[PDB]
Amino acid sequence: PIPAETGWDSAPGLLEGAMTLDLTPEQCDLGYWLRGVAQGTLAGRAETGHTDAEPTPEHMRADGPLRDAQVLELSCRSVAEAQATRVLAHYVAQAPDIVELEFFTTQLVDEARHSMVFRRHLLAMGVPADRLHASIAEVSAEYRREVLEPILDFALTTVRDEGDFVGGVAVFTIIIEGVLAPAAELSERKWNLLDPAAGAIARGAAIDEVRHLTVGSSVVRRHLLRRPERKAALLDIVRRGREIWDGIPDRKHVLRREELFQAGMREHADLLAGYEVWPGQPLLSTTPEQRYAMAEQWTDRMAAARLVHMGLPEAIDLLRLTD
Ligand SMILES: [Fe+3]
Ligand SMILES: [Fe+3]
Repeated sequence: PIPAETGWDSAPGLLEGAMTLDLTPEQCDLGYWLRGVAQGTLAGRAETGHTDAEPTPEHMRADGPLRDAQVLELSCRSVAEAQATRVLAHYVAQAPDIVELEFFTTQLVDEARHSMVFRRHLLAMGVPADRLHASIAEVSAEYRREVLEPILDFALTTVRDEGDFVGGVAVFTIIIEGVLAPAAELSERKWNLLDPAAGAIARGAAIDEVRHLTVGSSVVRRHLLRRPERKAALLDIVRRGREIWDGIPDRKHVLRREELFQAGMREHADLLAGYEVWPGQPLLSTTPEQRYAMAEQWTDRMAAARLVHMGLPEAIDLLRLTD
């Protein structure tokens, strides 16, 4: 009996699961993760995230804008997930008790796995093994400096330097993953047909992320119930997260890879045809600006549900993106 929310076929989508499920760290202990994720979600997918029935097509190995789009995105994601692993190590170190120790251990290994399958897809796309880590660093350097390091510094300052465990979980789950998971859902929808291996990689990570998002919400929710006087402190953390994001040139980087993806779609439009990136919307008929704005809309929709569940509805207006 593998749980329904971890099953490769039975698991909800990312936004769907994060907005509807209630998972607690108590429920998602290490035994749950070993049986349900390592032996469940990842059965037959341990080394690369995907099976042989889900190829890296030759058009993803051939030089061109579609490959350039995936190389840019997965170089950035692989670095982001590796740095997140290092930051999450402090959440394990300072976990208040065994229940959080176990859950954030599982999330730490999840993020390290995400980093691994993203970098291994770069190899499957013909990045030379002896150039892998240096090309990853070259391609992602501007993104790491301008986007990744500011938000992970915020999490690190909050958990390590200030010793605020639930404050740091609020940072990681509201300001980081809450903000970035909708682009991950969009990534899976964009790539499912053009790069089946990458679609399947994204799918497994999204199932993990349902758990990360719902459990992080539970941690914040339970803290706020036990210590209602801490609401003000949580809201100021959220306010500072918004200010940090406002100084980050996120749109510039997203549109860079969406313009590459757009030129790549042009070369494989026969394959896409009527494929819909979301209901009633063929992927071919979207622009970079339109996919960016839809990811922001998804961010707002998920944030309204999650912040309500956490008891921080006052944070919704602070974080609203669609203006
Ligand atoms: Fe991840
Ligand atoms: Fe995650």
